[PDB]
Amino acid sequence: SVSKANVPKIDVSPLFGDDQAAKMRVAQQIDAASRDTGFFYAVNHGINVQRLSQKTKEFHMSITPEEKWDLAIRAYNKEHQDQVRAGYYLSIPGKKAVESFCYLNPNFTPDHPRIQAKTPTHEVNVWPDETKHPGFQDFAEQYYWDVFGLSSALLKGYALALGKEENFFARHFKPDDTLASVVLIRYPYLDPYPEAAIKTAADGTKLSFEWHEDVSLITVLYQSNVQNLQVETAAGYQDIEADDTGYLINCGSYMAHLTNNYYKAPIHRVKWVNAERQSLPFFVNLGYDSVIDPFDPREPNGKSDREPLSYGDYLQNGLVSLINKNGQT
Ligand SMILES: CS[C@H](O)[C@@H](OC(=O)[C@H](C[SH]=O)NC(=O)CCC[C@H](N)C(=O)O)C(=O)O
Ligand SMILES: [Fe+2]
Repeated sequence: SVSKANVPKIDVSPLFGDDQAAKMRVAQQIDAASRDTGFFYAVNHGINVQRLSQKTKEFHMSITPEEKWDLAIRAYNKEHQDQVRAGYYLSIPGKKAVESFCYLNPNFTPDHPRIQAKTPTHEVNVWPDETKHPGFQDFAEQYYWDVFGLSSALLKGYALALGKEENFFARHFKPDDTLASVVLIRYPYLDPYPEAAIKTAADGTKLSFEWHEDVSLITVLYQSNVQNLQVETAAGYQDIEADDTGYLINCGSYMAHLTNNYYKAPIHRVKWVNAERQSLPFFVNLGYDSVIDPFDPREPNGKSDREPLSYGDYLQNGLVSLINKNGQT
């Protein structure tokens, strides 16, 4: 068998308030989890995840092939050269099971200075027709802001955990400019399940998505109640229990860079499961020009031999690299 990873449940509600000592006690738990397997569940987060899941299902099960082409990113539709990030990521029956819809900051409108400048990694979201998907765009944009709020609270906990003031990350995480994304991923039930859409790990485990570190500062993930994630530890890959009431939190490789690997970006992978399920990550990305000077909380003077990296540079290069490593999703 495979052993269960230690993934503690942390009540993050104090991070929304003004009880400083309580917030430090949360920060301690985040530091412990970040130093151990790298994962925890955030509980008492305030978001209505059941409704998220229901609205997302209604979308995934009603969108049609026609709409998917019309919304498709460039990798699927050459007419959409501006859609590198945002839009529909199609399945390929018989070959590729997963499909998804990605959207960015709702404030990236046509008049946004970064959109006007055509700055990489900034795009205007694309949406289905309102009459075919009533309420969906409004729901989804509101979700963005709900999960942005949660992520800002979590960032105050990570900051305190690392010995910094609580706005150390959050001051770079701002509504007008964040590069954060929501991805609404559908993993289908298929009978028969084509083997070409199943990858095999070196240990024999059947996978839907291969080992990786996340391209994020942190990742704030809702998933259905179907076990599938595994984390590499010193003792090997361990299963992450599902919990469709909490958000699964981990660091991405920007956090690893900024902390000199004190908070590692944990390596993880997605087991193949023949189950209709959802995976709804929010990738907590900063602004394009955000730079945090790297540091090391294990060294007395806090100094690091890493060089500063702008978030936009990080992001543009990370997203390409992960496509090259593990394939276009
Ligand atoms: C449990 S790994 C993850 O949440 C999810 O996989 C992803 O979303 C992958 C790796 S991080 O998980 N991420 C990407 O493919 C990056 C999408 C980025 C997006 N297209 C953007 O432009 O921001 C899954 O397959 O269940
Ligand atoms: Fe991931």
